[PDB]
Amino acid sequence: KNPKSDKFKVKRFHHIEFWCGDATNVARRFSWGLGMRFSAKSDLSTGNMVHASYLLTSGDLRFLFTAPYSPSLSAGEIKPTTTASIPSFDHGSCRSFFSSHGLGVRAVAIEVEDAESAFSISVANGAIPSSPPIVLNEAVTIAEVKLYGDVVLRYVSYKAEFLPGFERVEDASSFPLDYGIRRLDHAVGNVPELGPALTYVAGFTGFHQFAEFESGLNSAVLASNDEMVLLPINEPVHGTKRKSQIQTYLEHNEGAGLQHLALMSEDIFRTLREMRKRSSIGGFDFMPSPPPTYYQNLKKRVGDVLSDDQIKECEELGILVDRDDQGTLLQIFTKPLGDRPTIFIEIIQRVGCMMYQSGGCGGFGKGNFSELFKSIEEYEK
Amino acid sequence: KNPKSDKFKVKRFHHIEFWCGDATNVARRFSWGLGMRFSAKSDLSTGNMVHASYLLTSGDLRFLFTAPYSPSLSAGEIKPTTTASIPSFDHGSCRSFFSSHGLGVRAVAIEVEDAESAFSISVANGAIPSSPPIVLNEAVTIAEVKLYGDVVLRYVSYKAEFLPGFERVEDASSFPLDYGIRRLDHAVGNVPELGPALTYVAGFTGFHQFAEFESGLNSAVLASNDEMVLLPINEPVHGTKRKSQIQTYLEHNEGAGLQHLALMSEDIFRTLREMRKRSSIGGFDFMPSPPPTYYQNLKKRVGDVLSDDQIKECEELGILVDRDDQGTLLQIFTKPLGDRPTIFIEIIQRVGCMMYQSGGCGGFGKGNFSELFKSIEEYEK
Ligand SMILES: Cc1c(C(=O)C2=C(O)CCCC2=O)ccc(S(C)(=O)=O)c1-n1c(=O)cc(C(F)(F)F)n(C)c1=O
Ligand SMILES: Cc1c(C(=O)C2=C(O)CCCC2=O)ccc(S(C)(=O)=O)c1-n1c(=O)cc(C(F)(F)F)n(C)c1=O
Ligand SMILES: [Co+2]
Ligand SMILES: [Co+2]
Repeated sequence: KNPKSDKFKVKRFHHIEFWCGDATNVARRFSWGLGMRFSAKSDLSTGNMVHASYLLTSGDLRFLFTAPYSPSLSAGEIKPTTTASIPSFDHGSCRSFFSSHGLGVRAVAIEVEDAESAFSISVANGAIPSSPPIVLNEAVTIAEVKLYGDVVLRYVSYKAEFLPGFERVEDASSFPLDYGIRRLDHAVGNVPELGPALTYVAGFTGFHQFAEFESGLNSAVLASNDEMVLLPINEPVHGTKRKSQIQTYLEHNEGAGLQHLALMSEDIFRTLREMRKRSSIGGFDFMPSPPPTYYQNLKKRVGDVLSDDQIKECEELGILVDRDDQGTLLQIFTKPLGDRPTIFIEIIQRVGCMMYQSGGCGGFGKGNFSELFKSIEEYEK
Repeated sequence: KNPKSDKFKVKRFHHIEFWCGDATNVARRFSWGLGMRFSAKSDLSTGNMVHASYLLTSGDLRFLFTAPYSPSLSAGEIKPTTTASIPSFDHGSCRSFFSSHGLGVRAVAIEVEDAESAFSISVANGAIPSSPPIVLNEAVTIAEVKLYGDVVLRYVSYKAEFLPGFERVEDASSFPLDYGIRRLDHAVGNVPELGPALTYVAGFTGFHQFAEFESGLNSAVLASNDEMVLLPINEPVHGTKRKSQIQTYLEHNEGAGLQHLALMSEDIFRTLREMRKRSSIGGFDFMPSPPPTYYQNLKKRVGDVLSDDQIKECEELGILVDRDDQGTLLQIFTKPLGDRPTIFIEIIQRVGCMMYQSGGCGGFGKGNFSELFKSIEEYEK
């Protein structure tokens, strides 16, 4: 059931912003590892004396990497005279965030019809304000409210090119990498207590619970009206035999924060071939693959959706498969993106639910918890 | 003239340590950009609850990348019970360094016969102590004194495998990249005042001035007995028409620090081909190349050392050439390694001074200041 209860008009995920200590090195690493092109910049070369921000794109997916300069470069500025292109940026907040959490997502940004309205309605319905609406060059409005931990939900609305004050990157510096990633499918937070987190976020957005179908977690998914903005949230389950990886996250992250970003691929086999080629030469590593019993068990579960060749291709690449009542999900997870065992990436492709494809087709892979356990014990044999 | 006045026995450059906010992303970027292999690690997976440290190697060149974990992981530890593999590490120092300077070199490490003696003799001769000698697993001794800014000169001595507590990296995670870089040739600092800096460092090391032969700088080079440890230092020249890039460094770095690392290649043409292939796909960018007048002028200056083909190959790759009275230098400079216009890398190869090759053969390229200016005005035409 979908009550379509959004309290303001939400369009799509717009961008994800990482707060970094050095934006250049993270952006270059991510660009090569994920096949994303350098598309825009805001930094000293564009007159920004406050922060260095670099935008990577692949299809509609936008990853922004931002780090603070020395405050001394902008010590004469005030907010009315700022050279920052993102007016919510604050040196102290950014240094505090990165010293507390390490490299991670500061902003989950969604595009909306009217960011000022979304902010006002959100705060009127319990959202904790983080940065009030500001109109950039009379063209774009940005506003921010707290989501969980030190992660903000950022509203962006356009009157009619990323943000004013960003410059498009020269084609010499803009190599057209592309491994098939096309958009952000969902963004997942880890919190100590799931109940209060859902009440808060659903309270100020009107997002509804997306219907699903001991591994250390309880989770629920909040969704916009057309279920294209998807925000799952996890809490740890305590007292298990294997310590909850949600609790490990909370400890190493110094509390709640973004756990993983799921990136839709138009061809997950190509994406994984290209990413795995680069794992040991600057790119991303993947979690250890399931045993062959897992793929031997896939025929009985998805043999009507994937051929034997397509299943064997999943086994080569370590891809996981799950299914709901409406569609099928192919997914795989990276190892953590940085030093701490906190944030990681999921690559996904969804098959089914054609009307365009409806959001969340095939679910989020919760069935893969038990089937992985089954396969390991099976392969033990 | 070389008085061989070292106050203690110095061997070779041992490693360079970068202090990072996220060591993983910087190390992976550097590995791909420079062709260095992942060779050792000290991190959560090796029992280090304090800092993540990753070692890259190419030939004898060793780059170490270190970042702090949350202090909470090690809040129960004291120095007697520390799990840090580098006992000089301090969370607060590292966060302060990176927030002040951005990504940059914390330690210039040289191998010595006896790090405890080197420390004692250094401090007895004016060195400001930074970390006293500590013996690691009865096998290696490390000590640190201040060099300039927040950069330390690190002494390492071995009784008889990087450092105790580091583990060699699995070959799966250890791709054998190699673009030809083989060792650190010299490490260069920028200071506000050259005179006091040389007096200080030469005072506690016994290093001697290496003999040389308005562009915004004055420089001098300190050298060990066999002139294999080479430490140039620059100060700005004020009041010029073009603002000194040394002064820009000092402003963006928040004071003195390491300006560039010169990395010797056994085949600079191969190194530059391989590095330039990767500039726009995660590696390093190079400074804009000199005009063809520069290479048209190279025949008259080094036509007896390089063939026309070898000169044309320099023009393809943007390589600079200089010469002293004993040898010839091929060199090229990267753009800054990170967000700030501070640290960069030089790639060099030296030809001549065969006896082995003596240190500093061909100098440091100070002749390329005027010859570049000449070439630009010539090419203006
Ligand atoms: C994150 C995840 C999802 C997933 O996407 C998801 C949602 O999007 C919303 C619903 C809740 C949820 O879990 C699906 C399956 C698995 S799992 C175990 O079957 O592979 C995992 N999953 C883990 O739960 C833990 C780890 C660990 F390493 F951190 F422990 N990893 C690497 C995982 O991939
Ligand atoms: C650093 C350097 C050296 C060099 O290695 C060196 C020593 O090792 C010790 C002696 C003093 C010294 O200078 C040689 C030639 C040149 S230069 C202008 O001729 O190309 C440059 N040099 C600059 O001085 C300034 C910049 C700038 F971008 F920051 F301005 N760059 C990119 C440079 O490369
Ligand atoms: Co997911
Ligand atoms: Co040099």
